[PDB]
Amino acid sequence: TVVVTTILESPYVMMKKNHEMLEGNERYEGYCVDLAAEIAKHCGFKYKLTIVGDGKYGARDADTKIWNGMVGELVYGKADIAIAPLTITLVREEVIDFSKPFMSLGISIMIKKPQKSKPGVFSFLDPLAYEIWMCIVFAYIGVSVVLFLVSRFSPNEFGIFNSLWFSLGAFMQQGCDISPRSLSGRIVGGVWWFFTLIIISSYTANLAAFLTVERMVSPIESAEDLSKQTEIAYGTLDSGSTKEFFRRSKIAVFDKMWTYMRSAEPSVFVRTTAEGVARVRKSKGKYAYLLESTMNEYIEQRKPCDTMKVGGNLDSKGYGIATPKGSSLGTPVNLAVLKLSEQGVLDKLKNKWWYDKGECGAKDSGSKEKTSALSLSNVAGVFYILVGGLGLAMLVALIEFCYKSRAE
Amino acid sequence: TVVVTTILESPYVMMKKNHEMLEGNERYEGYCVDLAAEIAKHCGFKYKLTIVGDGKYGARDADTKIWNGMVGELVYGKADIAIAPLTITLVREEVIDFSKPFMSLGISIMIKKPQKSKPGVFSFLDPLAYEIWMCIVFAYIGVSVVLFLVSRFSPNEFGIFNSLWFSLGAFMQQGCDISPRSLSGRIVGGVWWFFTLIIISSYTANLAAFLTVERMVSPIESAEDLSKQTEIAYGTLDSGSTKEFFRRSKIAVFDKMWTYMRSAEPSVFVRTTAEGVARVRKSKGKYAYLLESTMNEYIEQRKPCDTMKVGGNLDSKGYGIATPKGSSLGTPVNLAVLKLSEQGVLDKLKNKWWYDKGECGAKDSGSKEKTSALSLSNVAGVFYILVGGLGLAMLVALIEFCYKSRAEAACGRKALTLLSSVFAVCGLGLLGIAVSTDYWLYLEEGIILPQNQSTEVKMSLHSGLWRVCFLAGEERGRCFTIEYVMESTVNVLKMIRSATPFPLVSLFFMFIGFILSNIGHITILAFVSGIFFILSGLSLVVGLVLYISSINDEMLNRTKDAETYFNYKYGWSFAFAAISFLLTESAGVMSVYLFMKRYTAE
Amino acid sequence: TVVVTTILESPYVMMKKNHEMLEGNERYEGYCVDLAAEIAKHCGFKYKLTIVGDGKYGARDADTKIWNGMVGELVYGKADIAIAPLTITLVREEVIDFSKPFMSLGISIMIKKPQKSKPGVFSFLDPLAYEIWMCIVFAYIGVSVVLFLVSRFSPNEFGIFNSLWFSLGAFMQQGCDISPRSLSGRIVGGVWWFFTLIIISSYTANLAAFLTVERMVSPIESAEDLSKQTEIAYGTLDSGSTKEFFRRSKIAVFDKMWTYMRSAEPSVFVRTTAEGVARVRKSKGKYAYLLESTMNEYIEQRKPCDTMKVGGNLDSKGYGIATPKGSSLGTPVNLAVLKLSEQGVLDKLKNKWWYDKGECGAKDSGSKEKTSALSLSNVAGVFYILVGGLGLAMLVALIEFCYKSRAE
Amino acid sequence: TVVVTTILESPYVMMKKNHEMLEGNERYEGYCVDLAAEIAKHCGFKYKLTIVGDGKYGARDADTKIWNGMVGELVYGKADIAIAPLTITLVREEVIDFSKPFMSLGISIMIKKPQKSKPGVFSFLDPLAYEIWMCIVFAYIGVSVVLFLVSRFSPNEFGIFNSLWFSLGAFMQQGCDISPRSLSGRIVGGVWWFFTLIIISSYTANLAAFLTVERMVSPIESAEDLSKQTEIAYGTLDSGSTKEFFRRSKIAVFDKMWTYMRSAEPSVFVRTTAEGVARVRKSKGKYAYLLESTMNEYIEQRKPCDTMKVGGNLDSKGYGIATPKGSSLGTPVNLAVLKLSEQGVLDKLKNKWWYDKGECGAKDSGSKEKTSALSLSNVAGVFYILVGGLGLAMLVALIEFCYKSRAEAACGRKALTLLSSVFAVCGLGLLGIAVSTDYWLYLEEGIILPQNQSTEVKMSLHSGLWRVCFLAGEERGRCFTIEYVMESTVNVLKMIRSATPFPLVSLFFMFIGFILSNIGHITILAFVSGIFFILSGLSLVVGLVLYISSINDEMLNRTKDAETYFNYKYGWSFAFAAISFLLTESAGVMSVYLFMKRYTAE
Ligand SMILES: N[C@@H](CCC(=O)O)C(=O)O
Ligand SMILES: N[C@@H](CCC(=O)O)C(=O)O
Repeated sequence: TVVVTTILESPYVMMKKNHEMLEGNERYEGYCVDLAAEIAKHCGFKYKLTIVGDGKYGARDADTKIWNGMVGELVYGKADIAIAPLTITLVREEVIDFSKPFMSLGISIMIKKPQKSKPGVFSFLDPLAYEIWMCIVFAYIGVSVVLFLVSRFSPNEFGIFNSLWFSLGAFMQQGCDISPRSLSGRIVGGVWWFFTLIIISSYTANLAAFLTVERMVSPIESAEDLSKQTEIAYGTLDSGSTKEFFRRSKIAVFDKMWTYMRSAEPSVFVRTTAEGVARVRKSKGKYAYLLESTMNEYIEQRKPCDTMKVGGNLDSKGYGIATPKGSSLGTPVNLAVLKLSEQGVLDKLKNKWWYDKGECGAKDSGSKEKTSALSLSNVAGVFYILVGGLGLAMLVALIEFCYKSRAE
Repeated sequence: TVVVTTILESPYVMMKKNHEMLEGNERYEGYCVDLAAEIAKHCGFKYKLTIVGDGKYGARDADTKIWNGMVGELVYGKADIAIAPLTITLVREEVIDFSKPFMSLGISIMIKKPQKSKPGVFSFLDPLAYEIWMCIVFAYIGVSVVLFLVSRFSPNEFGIFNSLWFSLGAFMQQGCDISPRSLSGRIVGGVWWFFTLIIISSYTANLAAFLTVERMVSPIESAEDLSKQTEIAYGTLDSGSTKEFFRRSKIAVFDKMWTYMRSAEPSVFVRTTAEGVARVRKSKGKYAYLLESTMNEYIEQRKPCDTMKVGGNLDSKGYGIATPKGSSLGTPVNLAVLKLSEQGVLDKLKNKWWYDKGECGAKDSGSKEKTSALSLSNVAGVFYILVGGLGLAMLVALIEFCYKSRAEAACGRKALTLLSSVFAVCGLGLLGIAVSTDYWLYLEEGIILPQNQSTEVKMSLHSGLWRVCFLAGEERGRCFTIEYVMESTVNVLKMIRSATPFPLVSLFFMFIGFILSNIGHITILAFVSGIFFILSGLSLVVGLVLYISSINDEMLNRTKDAETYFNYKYGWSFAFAAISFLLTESAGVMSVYLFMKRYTAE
Repeated sequence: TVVVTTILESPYVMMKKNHEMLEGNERYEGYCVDLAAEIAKHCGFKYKLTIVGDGKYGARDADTKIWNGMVGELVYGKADIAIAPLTITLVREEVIDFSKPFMSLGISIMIKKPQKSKPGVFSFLDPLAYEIWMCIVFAYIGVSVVLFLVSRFSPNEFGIFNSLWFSLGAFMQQGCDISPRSLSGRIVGGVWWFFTLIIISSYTANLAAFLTVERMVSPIESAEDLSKQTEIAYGTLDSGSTKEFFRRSKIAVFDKMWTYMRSAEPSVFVRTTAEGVARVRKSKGKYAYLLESTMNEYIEQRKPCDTMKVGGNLDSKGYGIATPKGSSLGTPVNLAVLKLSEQGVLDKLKNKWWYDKGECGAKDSGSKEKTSALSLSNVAGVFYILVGGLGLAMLVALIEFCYKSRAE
Repeated sequence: TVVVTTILESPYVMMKKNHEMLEGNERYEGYCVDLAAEIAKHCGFKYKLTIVGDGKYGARDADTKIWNGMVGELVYGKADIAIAPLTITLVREEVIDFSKPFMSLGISIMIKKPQKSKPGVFSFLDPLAYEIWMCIVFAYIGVSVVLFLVSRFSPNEFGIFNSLWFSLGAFMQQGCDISPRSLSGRIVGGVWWFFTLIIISSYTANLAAFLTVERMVSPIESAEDLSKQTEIAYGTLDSGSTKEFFRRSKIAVFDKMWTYMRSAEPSVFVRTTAEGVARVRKSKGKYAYLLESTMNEYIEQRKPCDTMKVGGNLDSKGYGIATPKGSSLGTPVNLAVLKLSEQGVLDKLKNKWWYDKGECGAKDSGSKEKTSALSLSNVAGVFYILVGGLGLAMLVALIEFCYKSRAEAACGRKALTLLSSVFAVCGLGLLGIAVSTDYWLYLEEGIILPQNQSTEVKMSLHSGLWRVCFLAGEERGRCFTIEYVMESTVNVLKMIRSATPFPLVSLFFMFIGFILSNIGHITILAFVSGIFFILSGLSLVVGLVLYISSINDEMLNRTKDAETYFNYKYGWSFAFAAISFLLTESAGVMSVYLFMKRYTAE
């Protein structure tokens, strides 16, 4: 009777393992398969699912005007009914009819879900801000300055070269041989002692908080951070909606997109959705793939779990049944679309099929971690400051010999 | 002239600075106001603006269901063309006509922006209690006093200035100058070391306890977190489409929302958006609100800058020009909707009203590098104590320079002999005052009232250890002894009785020690009396620790109910005990000053 | 037509506020009210809900044989049908008939849900076991013993009285004036230094773990811990099942119960279920109340939240509709009971009514806490060891003077 | 004779030590075996025992549904009276007859008992990495070497034995003896203090990180926790009533269980209880099991003592004597069920078989005082290093006593002059060996196989910095240079190139320093050559830190997949570099020994 045109994409149309073994009509399973079983039943018709041989979404060719992938089977009459995840757009509706939307979707960003980021060489000073480290320095100066001035007007081992050394080890938790032996002096060392005792305890407590609780970094989100960050390479699928909708960029943010989307190398587009899944997993911070929302949702729910949806829908779009213009069975479908939507067969099977394939959620966030031993990379910059301090130490040893030899 | 109805909504429909000066259609301003002209210019007509008499979009009840809002205005022929931020839904679709959606939108959560709140200028001392910080100082005094008494015995560099200084560096773990070379001095030096070992580690662990719990605070955003959390109230605008959206939903997390917003109390359904704006502002993040993204974006662009969006857009509806079933001119509108979209005149204006209000100054752009590193305001008071310690040391450096020069250019003895004995009098006097009062402490039990409403004290009283005289408990003036009963305060008053003897032990020794100081004026008389001043003060500290910690026992032992607030405080007789403590600790050393002075005379 | 006998107990039969204002038949609401509306509908009959005037579960009187509370209305014929939360037992079934059970329940223990327990005076040494504190002591001894023996055979400020003082401050993180000046000596101080540096860091890390993560204590559970602990006072309701089922104690654990249950003071029983709710909330560790399971479940789900179910069912029991022996409508109910159970109206309304009244669960466990400042009670015993060390210090000062004065 | 069928189940039906010697009904033993006699004595009959040919209780399929198990045995008249732990349910009720339940029971969870597992004898050093502990020692050496070179210059108590000792106490924060009184000595003393300040605090915070996460581990027990957690697999006995219970359930947490156990792979449904006992024992708590309480209690009373019950009983069924529809003698059974319950003969036996097996020794009674305080086995190795440090110090105390006495009763110089120069040879030799090899490290990438199955190494290789010679990567013997490519290991090999110059800087200085040591044998020749030994060793440590940390970079940079296991290791040329490091650091000081010796000669 009727000819079904569609394409195999998860979770819509999915081949199982044993399609060579047993076919029946169960070569393909999914939400879109059973929704086609609903819409054929409510119309009464019986289907022949024929996925297109070229295997593309498709559009009419630029300057050649030939409908490519599923639009070729739908316009040129070799297929009639189309239960397919295809975008309703203007030039889509211009040549052939569509039904009501399956669901409310839009363009979503797919990034790699990051692992533990690499700390820098100076990541040891992470619990304290630059201002606090700087305020310690001027405090370290001013205390020994005061101790120099306190020891000036009272009868003397406390030179300006000496009082630096006392206040340093007091900050470094080390005891010193010479102690103040004056009331005004011992006030200054005491408040300096009570200073550092807070600070060392403060640095220890914040550092445990970084180790125990971990916060995850999302460098790019909400599509404005995409517009500023131009080290990420955007990706979409061509021969379809995301190509032309950004080719029809009119918002100033989308203009900054499409100028950069044309000026990119080499992945201005890709040609397979599963490739754009694989390419982001190989990209690792350099590249991103914009696509349909519920696809990015679903691939996140299939568990390699290294993916993430950020931001939100950049458009409002809907999946409707494509029918040729002046369809034999369009208005039969149009009523039977309303028969699905009136009680939510569109809702209820989508309730089932979206949670069906397993979940990637708060299951692995809770108790799939152990804190590790500290890497050398955590504490590496301490050694470079150490050996760099060792390198500077030998240099002062040489220039000591020069000014000592000028006692001639 | 065609009738155009609108609702007052920013930036769609605005007022005017010439609010009553100005005339006609020009009297208002806004995005759709220009879009009304865009239909008017493209089709070539004049329009007559009106306002909805209700002030709501559309309501439909289990009723004759005549629509309360802009729908029934347009239904009953009162309106001709409706130009509004109106949601295109199926229930509206069957009764009126929409054009193509000229705007894309979603359900959005608006909350109070979690702001940088006030830190403490003394936030560093928060992991310990101020009771403990007071007891540390009291421990710091007496140990130095005991060590001096141990060291400077009758037949050694450990002066009282040294013993203060040695105990300080031992507490600060910064080493020391010298060590005690006598067994009892090594006894007191050891027990001070085990003291300071715990307390420093006690402070460090609780400081990490503040920080780790703070990072384990997770800002709820995903709307499933909002669904599971009854601490945050969430409500919607009534008579809209958001209210209708959660009504007929088949998402299980939406169903619990609509169930919870059904059974809520008080009514979370708010008549106008501006009050739903306001109820978020009043609750300080206790209450949350659900609305469309575009309004939630625009209020974010305004400059109180205290409202932000969390989570993602729940669905994708649209705003469309509304016409009744049978409008002839709504089809050239459907021409004009497509053409101005293809011309981008929509996007010309939908840019225009939105990027214009950068009057918030992009507070989100410069305040989302949030790291859990400390700020200076976390540790500000430590620098204050530092430089405040410096200026005192500068002041001592000045007054040393004067006083040393004047002395170099017997008279001290009989004055300090008079000073030391009168120090015992004020110590004996302040303990005599403190015991007799019924004002050693404070106690207050009441219930709080939730919504911006003053607290109600159920029962209140001042008390001492002997007698209890109520203040607002039945407004009853019974100076009522504890042996006569009168429910958790009853158990408080019984535990006060356990702290009885150590103040009474204290009073006996000082009266002996003071009267033996006068007989010393009439030697060993002065010598042992200083020990009675110290043995009193040891019973003071044990008396204070029993007093304070047993209150802290029954503090937590109160059944914690959220409405039952609590306050307590110590009284002036508590402060009278501490002042009387220091003088006996000081003048007891001054006996050892005078005894070693008089042993030189002997 | 029919006379309904029952009693008002939450969540079964519950008066609202405005029962004086509006009655209709909605004076009483609950699961048991609507289940009575189900069983009257499936039978066809129409009800008159009459809660008994005495207001008791009841039984026949010991040595007097008069049915007391609801058994009086059911046996003596003034009431016919009984949709009531009443236990099916032998002597219950002996005189009048019952239906199939509403649900599978049993005897459950109701304890107070404890708050933060009071720490002891010696709770500061909680992160380290008694063995570890003891092993430090013998380590503290043996190191100074070795240092005494090391300093013996090598040329001497290290007496046995001295080497205790060095190794102590090294354990107490304090620097000492005299250091070892021999290779075999400096090995011992070095490994002693590396000893304590682990230990102080170990004590700090465990103490933060006690403060950050809190574990809740359940002193009594699983009904064997009830059988050993005899500081808790058990409570049940008399004139009913829990009285006689423990009066029919045959298990050796229940014998230890019922010997103690008879030998108790004063609450051998109480007479109101809500009193047993209130009495445990006033008991605070001294007393417990055994009762029906789904009651203890429900009162836990009503939120004062200071209650807890521990252990499990100590019996298997069921709620059946009481009917007089040779009932007019028993077999009509018996089929209509099966009409409820065949599709789970018994299940589905119990699904609704049990989650209906609000929840007390993981909602307050997660984020309704802040760690407080340390109390003085946390650190009190440090002061008593301190002042007790101060008390012992003065005593050695006196006995020093005695042996000094014997230089005569 | 009446036919009595049973299933083999402890302690209901047991085998015999006279397994083939013994005859008839006596051939087995058990609880119901005695209860079979209790019916037999009370009614007055003989019985004929049989065993079910299937080995299961009862199965009912979408089928002709003839019951596979003890039901269809009793259905088809093969059995007369069934005495078994059989569940009384409605589906069984309509087809056969039950008496009153003689036992009360519930669904129970049996898991592997979470046991006291093995701690580490070196568990203390776990918050840091052994890479770091090696680098701390290497830092501890060279800083002492640098400080000595700084101190003992050409024109002071800081000997090399002191500089080792001063650096130790500074690292242990236990104070020091004296301080450097020269600016470059204060420079090196300061930077060592800032070194040890971080590392100690770094160790303490990560030690708390192990402990807090361990307490945040919550043992899942409530069966809702089990329902949400896919890490623990949970399955039931098939052809029973537990399988039928979750099938027709209207509790939403039960529905997810039955859904999850539907869609599971492999089959969690287990034919016999003893294999369901065993699959828990094999998985080591990865797999869980659902059964009745009474069996779960009895296996707990047995003595492997590794099985415990968590949570509560989900329902309340009963065990009842099963008779077909139409059994005449099942009604005197219903007499005998009531009478022996009223006589407590049931409770006589139901006590008897249960309290008898106290052969576990009540392990639950003495092992549930679990507190998060440390054990000795947590910190055992620290006592080992302590006493192991003592016995070495005792050994030095002996060999000091001999060597000092013999010396007291020029010859040292020319020997140590020979020792010092040959120390440079072995240092130059071991660096010459280490660079040329392709064995500096180890690398291995493979996938693991889940169920007790050996790991599969996908690709493996040994390598150096210059060349890479594979081992099991295609089993290919290419000593393949890194400039020729060949996916994460590719990025490993590129980062190895960044660590190139500092070993090459190292080799140049030692060859200069050694050949200048020989020309010193042919002064300042020996003096500056020691600095070239030290400046080499500084480039060693920077060379090692670049080498180690960049591996740790690409260690974590591997995409963590649960099947992809990983191992890496360093090679002997890595250990050859460390041995060559110490000799040049030692003999460089020995140049300063010999120079100050020869400056005395000069
Ligand atoms: N645009 C919405 C506003 C009210 C709502 O969000 O429910 C409407 O007209 O229905
Ligand atoms: N007593 C149970 C054992 C099997 C099960 O627990 O499902 C029965 O016979 O059905």
